[PDB]
Amino acid sequence: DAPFGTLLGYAPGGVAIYSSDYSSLDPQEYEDDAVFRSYIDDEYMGHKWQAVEFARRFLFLNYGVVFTDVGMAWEIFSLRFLREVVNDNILPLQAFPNGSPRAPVAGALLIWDKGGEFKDTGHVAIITQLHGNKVRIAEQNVIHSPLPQGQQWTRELEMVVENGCYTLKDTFDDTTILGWMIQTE
Ligand SMILES: NCCCCNCCCNC(=O)CNC(=O)[C@H](CS)NC(=O)CCC(N)C(=O)O
Repeated sequence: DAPFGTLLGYAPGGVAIYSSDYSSLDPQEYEDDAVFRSYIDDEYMGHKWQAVEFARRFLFLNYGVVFTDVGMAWEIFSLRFLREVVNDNILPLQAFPNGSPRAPVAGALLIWDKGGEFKDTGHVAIITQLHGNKVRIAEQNVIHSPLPQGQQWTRELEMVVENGCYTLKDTFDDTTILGWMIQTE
């Protein structure tokens, strides 16, 4: 909806979300040129303006941590540590599959496996708010249109809480949510 790089709004903590609609520019030039590389004070955030770039920038700006570089977003679910940028300390990161008895929390990484709408890249978003039966998430490269005034999330997902288990339902019908990740030993 909005041209590539357009500010669409902000996620909690004042983290910018940009349109990543690269349907008007050279694809090869898109993956090779350094102008598509996002940084914050020499710290590499990711590729403009993919889902991984946003997730890493959000953690960096709000928690002072980052997860390692990955080729595909679904690979984040296999990571087991976060790195504290200020001193390079390593912190444990745990993965909780969808339907887990461990409830997600605000600020948690939500990972999608490759499949359906997220073909072979999968996806990653940040869970921003938890409610009775829904969670609000913030993400890049899904919504490319400006967000409503005061709205600091991109999508709302239904959350089913049954028999002590938490299951998130995506807005898409052909996708697969791997689960969420929280900083813990
Ligand atoms: N025409 C159909 C378009 C379908 C678009 N679906 C977008 C789904 C949103 N998910 C993503 O953006 C996840 N993208 C990715 O996983 C891409 C693969 S190039 N990987 C990265 O951005 C990571 C690059 C990296 N090395 C890093 O560490 O930051």
